[PDB]
Amino acid sequence: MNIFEMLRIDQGLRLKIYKDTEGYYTIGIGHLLTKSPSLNAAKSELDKAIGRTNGVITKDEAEKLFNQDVDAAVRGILRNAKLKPVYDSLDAVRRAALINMVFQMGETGVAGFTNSLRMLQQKRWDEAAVNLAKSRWYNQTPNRAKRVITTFRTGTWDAYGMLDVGAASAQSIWSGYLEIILSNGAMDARKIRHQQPCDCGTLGHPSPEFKVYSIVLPVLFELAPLDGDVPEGVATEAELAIHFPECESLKVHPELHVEPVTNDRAGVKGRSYGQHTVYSLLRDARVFFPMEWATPISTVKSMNLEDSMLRVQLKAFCARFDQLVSQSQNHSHEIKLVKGLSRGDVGRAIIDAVREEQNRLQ
Amino acid sequence: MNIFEMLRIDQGLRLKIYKDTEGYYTIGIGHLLTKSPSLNAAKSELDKAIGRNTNGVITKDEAEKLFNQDVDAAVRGILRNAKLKPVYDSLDAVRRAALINMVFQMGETGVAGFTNSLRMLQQKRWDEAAVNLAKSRWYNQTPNRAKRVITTFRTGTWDAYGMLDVGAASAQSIWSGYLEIILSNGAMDARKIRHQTQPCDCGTLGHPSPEFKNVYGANSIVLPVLFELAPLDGDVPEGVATEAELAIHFPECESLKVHPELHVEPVTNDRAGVKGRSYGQHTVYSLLRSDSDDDARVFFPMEWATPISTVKSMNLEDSMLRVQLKAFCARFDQLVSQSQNHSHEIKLVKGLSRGDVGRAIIDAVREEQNRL
Ligand SMILES: Nc1nc(=O)c2ncn([C@@H]3O[C@@H]4COP(=O)(O)O[C@H]5[C@@H](O)[C@H](n6cnc7c(N)ncnc76)O[C@@H]5COP(=O)(O)O[C@@H]3[C@@H]4O)c2[nH]1
Repeated sequence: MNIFEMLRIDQGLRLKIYKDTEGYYTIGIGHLLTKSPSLNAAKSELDKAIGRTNGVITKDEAEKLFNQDVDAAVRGILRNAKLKPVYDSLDAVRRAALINMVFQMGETGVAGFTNSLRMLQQKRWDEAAVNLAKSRWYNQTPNRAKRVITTFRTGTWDAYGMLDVGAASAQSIWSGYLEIILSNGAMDARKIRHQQPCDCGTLGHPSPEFKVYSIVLPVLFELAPLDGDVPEGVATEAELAIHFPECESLKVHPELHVEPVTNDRAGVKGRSYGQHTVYSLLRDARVFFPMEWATPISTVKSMNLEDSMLRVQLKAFCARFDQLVSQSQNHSHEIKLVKGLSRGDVGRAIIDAVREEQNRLQ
Repeated sequence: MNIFEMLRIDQGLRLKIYKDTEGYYTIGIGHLLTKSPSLNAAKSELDKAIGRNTNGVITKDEAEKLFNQDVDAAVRGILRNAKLKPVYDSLDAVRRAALINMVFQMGETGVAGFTNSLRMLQQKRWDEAAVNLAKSRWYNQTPNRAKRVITTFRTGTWDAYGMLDVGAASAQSIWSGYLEIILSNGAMDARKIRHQTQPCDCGTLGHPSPEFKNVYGANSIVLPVLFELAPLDGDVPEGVATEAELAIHFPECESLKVHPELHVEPVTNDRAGVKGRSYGQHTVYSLLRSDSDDDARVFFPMEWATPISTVKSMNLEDSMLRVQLKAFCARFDQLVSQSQNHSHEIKLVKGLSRGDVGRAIIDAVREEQNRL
């Protein structure tokens, strides 16, 4: 990964205007806008900052805004006599770890770590990591401090997972659900149903009678917002924009669904698995596909984890989910995980995801 | 907890006679019966220990009676040992169990080898001793058990034997993702009983209709409680039990019967972009009603807690799975108990093994009859 992923995990990312801890309007990864109590005043600074917003900005814009902050923070480091020698000595990864401290505490704050910085400069990682864990910075935010400290000691991104909650949930959804339905048959073999009776065909080849409504995609889209912002329930067309931001032509078809897979498990006869609602996008001909949200994400959110820990586990969830997908045999391109930093980012990620699945078939 | 749960996690517990690493017949928590290769000799030796006709199958309270007999004998040998008596006497109750844990694993002569580590414990240098113990071969050979025993020495608490544990995530999984969803429709007693091939005015769990009592008995009673079975070793049966296979699924659950034709109505809900996902259609089980010694029965809905089966598929080390599943029951009971309107609608049946669950089910169902 990179320094951007590091701070999104440790600090978080917001693509809507929010009030920070002291109440001042901020965007992206902790980018201060104004000390004015006028929501419009901050928006005016935001509009000129990107040159476009209505208070909402995109992912690659927030990463463009982040790099502007990164260079300015590095600029101040070179202007600070206590932080210049250590930065010059550090390697690429450990430079990001020091930059994280400046983003959290300010250049004046990081300069206070006189003893800890000298141990880093003399490449005494174990010695420095023990001293950093004794500070007030560690006591205030130990989850973030542990990962930044672990980054200094080892120089790797390893802190950012066999017994992780996120990887266990990715293991939970694959073995306890997706593997069951995939064992039944192929995705193109899965029958399409109307809530009417229709011989509506299958996902791979929709029947000519179905073509009332065009192509249908035999791909299960599993949506994973990396901030855990999953909408509850299923959206009606009125609420569709609330559930799925920035999906231009998206529509929801409650009356159509993919047939569920019946299983016997844990003392339950005919447990229903993998019943999907069919959604469409503009291809006025449209593209129908079955998609659903990654349901462990909603449950892990209910555990009330610390915000950075929730982002850490969801990051492990997607990392292992893709790995299990890569090792999948005889089920090539049937499961696609749509990853987004926020719920809105998923909406834009859905559009390209469906386009790339069309191109492989067409 | 206590020393019994500590060793039950670290070593495991068996209620059937088994051969240990060296081939000797054993019961409970590493309790040697005989060095004879004759299974009958071991069964007779077990009978003399318990004062019963066991045939090799033992209960929890019997295995804990045998465990404390090993504990006292192990403490006695320690007090007879000049290298271990000063350190044992200085330690507190919890840290004493940790020292007893090492004796159970490697023997008094083995534990006596830790000359440097034991002296740090005697003069209360916890952090220093925990670092020195982690340098031994005992740590490299058995790292999961050594880590928990070392943490017990360092902190003097049972915290190592079960905040974001894998077991608690699965316990949150079943509560937030299933049980809470089903209960959001209404109370458990309001849930209707359904027949497979017919329409039956069968009533609800809280109020069984007169037609239901016509088919299954005029003294039949139905409990509006969902019994969630939790085997603490992860032994969950595959699939659903048939009438013939009932004994395999539920060992030593006396008079148990299964009614495939009866089921609790499923709850349809909207989740994760799914319209009307079907939830909680349960199989109805019955037991003979000890209330009135008759043929009248007690009907209840029962199923296994399937995250236990899911957690097993992650291929954890035996002791690590026991730690996580114990955390699962701790978080599952905590979530159920703290509910403000669903406290006695869900009852979690905990057992040390699958056989232990079979006897635990009866106690659970009898306990619900008296409450209602
Ligand atoms: N999109 C989707 N469609 C499904 O049909 C489905 N079924 C399961 N899952 C998810 O895969 C994983 C399988 O784990 P498990 O079954 O052990 O725990 C489940 C199980 O203990 C219980 N549960 C939920 N739904 C059912 C059900 N229909 N039958 C029996 N038990 C259920 O509650 C737990 C959490 O369910 P979800 O939190 O919604 O997510 C599960 C889970 O993350 C599904 N995901």
